Amino acid sequence: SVKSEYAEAAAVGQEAVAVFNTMKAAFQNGDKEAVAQYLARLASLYTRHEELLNRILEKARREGNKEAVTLMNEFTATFQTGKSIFNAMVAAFKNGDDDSFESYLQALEKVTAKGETLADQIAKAL
Repeated sequence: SVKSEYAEAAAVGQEAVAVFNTMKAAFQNGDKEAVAQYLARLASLYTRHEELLNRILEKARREGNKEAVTLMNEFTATFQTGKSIFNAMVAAFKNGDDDSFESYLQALEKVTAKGETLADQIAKAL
C-alpha cells in the first residue's frame, strides 16, 4: 500500500536523522574524514527519500486522495528547503568554511524539526 511505502520512506528519513547526528558529533570533534563519509551517506539517503516521496505523491494523485496530495505537496516543498540547505552545507565543507557549515547545520535541524507534525499528518492521511 501507499501507507506501507510511506512507512518505508519514513524509515529512510530516520536513517538520515541518525547519520546526521553522528555527522554533527564528528564535525564538532574535527574528524573531517568521518564527516566526508557521513555527508556522502546522507546524499545517498536524501536522494532515495526524495524519490520515494515523489512516488507516494504520484500514487496519492492517481488515487484521488486530495487531502494526502495537499499534505504531500506541502511536505515535499519543505523537503527541498532542507535539501538546499544540505547542499550548501556540503559546499561549506568542501570550501573549509566551518562558520557556514555550523550555520547551515543548525538551520537544517530547525527545518527538519518544524516539518515533523506534517510528516505525522501524512501517515494518517494516506
